[PDB]
Amino acid sequence: ENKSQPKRLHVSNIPFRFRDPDLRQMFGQFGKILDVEIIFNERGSKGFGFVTFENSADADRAREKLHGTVVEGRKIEVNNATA
Repeated sequence: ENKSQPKRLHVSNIPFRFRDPDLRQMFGQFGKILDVEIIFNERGSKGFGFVTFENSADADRAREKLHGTVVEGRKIEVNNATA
């Protein structure tokens, strides 16, 4: 792949309390973020979201470091997003 291109990660099993700044803080360490999205329904957070990096190399590092990491009692999963 072309590592300069942006890349969206799917981040799941995140604490229900998380909001935008919480993901931004956790993933921001790895590089510039273009977008952050947490998904909700009428019962509140669904406990997953998307983080989009300006480049794929940064995204790949974030995924390698954060996938499977336990945060506030939850093993989070970080995967490349799909349709």
